[PDB]
Amino acid sequence: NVFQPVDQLPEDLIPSSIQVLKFSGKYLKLEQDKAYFDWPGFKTAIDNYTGEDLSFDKYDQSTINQQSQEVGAMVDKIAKFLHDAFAAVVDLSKLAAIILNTFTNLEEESSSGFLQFNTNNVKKNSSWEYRVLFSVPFAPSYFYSLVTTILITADIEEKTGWWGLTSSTKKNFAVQIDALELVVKKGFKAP
Repeated sequence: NVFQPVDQLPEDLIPSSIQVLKFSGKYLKLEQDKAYFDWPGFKTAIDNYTGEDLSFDKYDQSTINQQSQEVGAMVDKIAKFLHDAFAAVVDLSKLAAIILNTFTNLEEESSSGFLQFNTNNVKKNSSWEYRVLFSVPFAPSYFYSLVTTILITADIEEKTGWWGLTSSTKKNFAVQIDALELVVKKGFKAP
């Protein structure tokens, strides 16, 4: 999948959540053998959505300049931003665990369709975009879907330099967080 699905939904809503994943996947842009989420395109599609089973709640973003810090500290900042803004959808502890485990297990998850690695030859650094979609219960025919992307950049030159990171590993890390909250109704189908 283009986004890693993370959800606590009853069976009757799973089909609709799958449609939300399908919907989001149409905005993945592949160029130069690299796949990145197309936020402008997706936001416009939501703005111009003439349906009746999908509603736009809010969209939050944060760009944090490079700071020398431990992986764990960085994950906590990401979790704080999302938890502060979407407390009804995310549990602080669990969210932090999910992000931390992803970035400390990149070697195994590298080939996943929801992660994209890249290097900047000039600056000699590198980055990973992590795409995750959280869905939780809102009638019980509604649920929240939080379309999320986390781009972490670090002063690591090669892809292999990301293997075996631990919560204590310190690097000059920068982060870009994007999260769009949707209210979806059972029966929703990707346009």
